[PDB]
Amino acid sequence: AVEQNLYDVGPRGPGHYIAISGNTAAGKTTLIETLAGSLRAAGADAVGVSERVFHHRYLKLMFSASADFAFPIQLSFMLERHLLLLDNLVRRGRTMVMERSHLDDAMFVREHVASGAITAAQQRAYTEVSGELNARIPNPDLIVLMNPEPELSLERLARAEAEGSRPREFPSDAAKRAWVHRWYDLYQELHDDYRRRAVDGDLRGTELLELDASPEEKIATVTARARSLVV
Amino acid sequence: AVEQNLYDVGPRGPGHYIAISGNTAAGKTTLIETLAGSLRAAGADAVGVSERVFHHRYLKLMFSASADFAFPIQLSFMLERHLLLLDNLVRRGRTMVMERSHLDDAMFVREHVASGAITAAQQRAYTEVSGELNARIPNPDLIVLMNPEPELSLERLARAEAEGSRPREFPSDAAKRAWVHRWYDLYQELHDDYRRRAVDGDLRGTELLELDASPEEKIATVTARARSLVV
Ligand SMILES: Nc1ccn([C@@H]2S[C@@](O)(CO)[C@@H](O)[C@H]2O)c(=O)n1
Ligand SMILES: Nc1ccn([C@@H]2S[C@@](O)(CO)[C@@H](O)[C@H]2O)c(=O)n1
Repeated sequence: AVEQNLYDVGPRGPGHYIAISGNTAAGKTTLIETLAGSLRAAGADAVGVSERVFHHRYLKLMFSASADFAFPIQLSFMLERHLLLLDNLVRRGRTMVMERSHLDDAMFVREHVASGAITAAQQRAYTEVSGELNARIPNPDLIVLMNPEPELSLERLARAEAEGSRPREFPSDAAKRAWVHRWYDLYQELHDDYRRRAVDGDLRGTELLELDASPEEKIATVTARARSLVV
Repeated sequence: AVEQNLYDVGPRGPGHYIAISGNTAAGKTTLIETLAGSLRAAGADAVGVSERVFHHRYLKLMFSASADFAFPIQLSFMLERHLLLLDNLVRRGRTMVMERSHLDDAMFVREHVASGAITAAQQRAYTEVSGELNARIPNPDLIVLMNPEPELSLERLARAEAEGSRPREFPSDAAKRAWVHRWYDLYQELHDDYRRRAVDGDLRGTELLELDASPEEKIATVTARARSLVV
């Protein structure tokens, strides 16, 4: 994040905002970094921001001590993503390729409300702050719907945990599988919502990209649409 | 903070919570570290937490770009202090000597509301989240009222900035002096409030310590009262 100059408070409209949307529980770091690189090649000051940037040091406690930590850790995801966008995209006019946009955090609170880890009153408070924060951030310019199947997410996650490339964030194998499945199910509904909101809701000025196709064809399609934005 | 093991998510009622309250714009790091050391000497797992632990990387923008950054940076102070207390004090039962408690953050939002940097609607949202967060954190056990005069805060700050021991967080000398004076004035009112709330409000189970006396006498008085808590 220091190499990407994400946290520079020095002097400098907004830049461009590209976001993946889907249950990327094992991450899309290669895709967002390759995409940001292609935008740099075209002349943009572009950075690919993986969710790991927003992992609070207390992240594991959201899953092992959910009734206590899910609310404040969800506030953290929203707040840190907000600040990073407000500084890099809005204030400094940079081009952001995000693993997840500010529109998708509320779904993760909904999951914890349904399990009882976040109370209805906590959710109402979250929604009031989220409304004020999101009103200051532009909608993404290009949203790419990419929701992999849970079995694939879980195979990738299991290999990464076994090889030590990321910590075991969940308190049991079953809890890992359950959270990943709950997020997948919620993302199927959110993606149906996206198709409506892009046509008849608040995203009419945003390009919504859905993918057909090999992984090479998918990267090529996303890159072509993102490059339409580079000035 | 790594030496103090502040961010350990491993396995383990709450511990003890001692807080200074006042316009410590130049910091009370020596006092809180000496006090935490005295509690360690008596056998407590005690740590002194200065406000620098909660300085967001974007802190300077609260003062140079207040209309955009004061709201989310104030959310950050509240949230990070909340999480640190929820983990260290509540979950892990450690003894926390805080430069500032969770009860004092709202005053800093009030300052930005009065200047127009935070809107009334943003403040209402902040208050709703703050109420939910604070309901999960015990009141401090010992609160020490220490509000130095602004001229002293500013002399200390000027020397620290000139010697490079901390960054210049403010966009002009006048803005630094103005914020420090506004915080001092608000803290005089908050300290009047504290004297009422300790007797007839929500702090009746807390020891409120006010200081007469040399700096040596002040440290000795605070240390004696904090040591009454070490088991
Ligand atoms: N608002 C959010 C955003 C992301 N995530 C998790 S945290 C993670 O990146 C760990 O690798 C992955 O599990 C995401 O699903 C969340 O719980 N809440
Ligand atoms: N909720 C809060 C808590 C602390 N502070 C400032 S940040 C500081 O520590 C910089 O050294 C000092 O200026 C404090 O007064 C704030 O602006 N808002």
